[PDB]
Amino acid sequence: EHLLRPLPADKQIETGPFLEAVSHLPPFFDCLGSPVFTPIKADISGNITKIKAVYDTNPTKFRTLQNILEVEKEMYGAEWPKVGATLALMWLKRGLRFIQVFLQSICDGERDENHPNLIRVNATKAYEMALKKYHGWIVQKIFQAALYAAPYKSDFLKALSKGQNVTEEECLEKVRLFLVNYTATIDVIYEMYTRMNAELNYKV
Ligand SMILES: CCCCCCCCCC(=O)O
Ligand SMILES: [Cl-]
Repeated sequence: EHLLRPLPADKQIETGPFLEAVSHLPPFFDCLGSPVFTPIKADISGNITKIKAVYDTNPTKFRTLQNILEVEKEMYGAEWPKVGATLALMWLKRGLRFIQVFLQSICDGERDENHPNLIRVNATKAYEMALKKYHGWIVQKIFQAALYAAPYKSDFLKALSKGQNVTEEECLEKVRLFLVNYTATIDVIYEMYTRMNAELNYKV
């Protein structure tokens, strides 16, 4: 189904299942009609790959996301957290949060009444909340190009319903369900980065 696992009480997110779940997200970018999204997809997919690579060297040692941060802090010393899977996940979480905010905004019925069949307001909001603070104007220009090329809302919701024979209402209900464990998970990852002093503010 690709619903994320429920958050456990102890909030320790298992790495493997996490990676398996988020790996289903990049394919949704393909359904969009442009190479102009390939930068945002590639980034998320690239960071997933980096984390999986570290995890696969020792799944036991890296069983949870917290384990990754703990182990790599120990391993890399003062270079940490600008290293390894910690750094990849630092960026991944921002792309995941973008998706979260974008989907939640759409589900919540946020829109520009002048352009109700566009998703520019939702993408902008998501971009400003998740990614913009971490991008210089070169990269922001790359992201605007994807904004202006965003699909129509109706076409976007069609792309998500490629399951199928589903109204836009029903589609949105499925998205709201996905958002529950997804949001919780991303929030927990953010909370972890802050707690572990793993968050960096440098721009790319
Ligand atoms: C019900 C699961 C829906 C998952 C949708 C992921 C959408 C990616 C967002 C985007 O392409 O800009
Ligand atoms: Cl419109």
